[PDB]
Amino acid sequence: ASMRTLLIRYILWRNDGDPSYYNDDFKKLILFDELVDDDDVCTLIKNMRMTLSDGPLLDRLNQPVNNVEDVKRMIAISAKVARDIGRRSEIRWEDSFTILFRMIEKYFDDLMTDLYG
Amino acid sequence: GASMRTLLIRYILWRNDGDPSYYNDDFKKLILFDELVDDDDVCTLIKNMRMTLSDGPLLDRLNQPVNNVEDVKRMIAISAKVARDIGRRSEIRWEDSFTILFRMIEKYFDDLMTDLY
Repeated sequence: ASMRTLLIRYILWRNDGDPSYYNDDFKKLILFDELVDDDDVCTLIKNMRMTLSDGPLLDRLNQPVNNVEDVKRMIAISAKVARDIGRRSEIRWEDSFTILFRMIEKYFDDLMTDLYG
Repeated sequence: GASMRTLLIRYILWRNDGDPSYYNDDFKKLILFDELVDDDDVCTLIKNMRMTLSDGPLLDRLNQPVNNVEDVKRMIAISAKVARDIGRRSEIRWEDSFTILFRMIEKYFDDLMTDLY
């Protein structure tokens, strides 16, 4: 419930890069970036620009999640796509969050352990 | 336009948890909308959410029609007051409330940026 709020704030901050909205709470989440190849991101961005939509990101977030590693990768690709699509992108972020949390809510306990245990 | 979506999410989340490390002066003009909302309409909504153990009544309030910028400011203000008064412990899927809020008020984002700036 802290996780829901934190991940929303984190993905919105990666989107706009406004440093008045930075928070040290994000530092441990930035470390998930190593799980994600920047060519998978570059391809997603190209597909979102070709479809003029979050469509391809929603498809990536609907891919199944089996463990905390898949969760960290799903948060990281959300974050990298949020940064690289640019602050002007009129994305319904609530639609991405709805799917992200449907897939990773089960693992919120396992994720708080990995971060703060 | 993308700015309004981000700002209103950050504002409603901040009213919910009251964490002062997430305060931003950008919220100051949104706090002014509070005068449009009677604290007895809020008290009734909170009571109905606690009696039903659900966001049900908030989702119903956000589904009431929006005809002008005034209705938008009132809808943002009641979201915000409910977020503060329901408490940080409340297991609310905030994305579900944002989905409805933005279905109703996205049309008026341009009129709302004018009013604010």
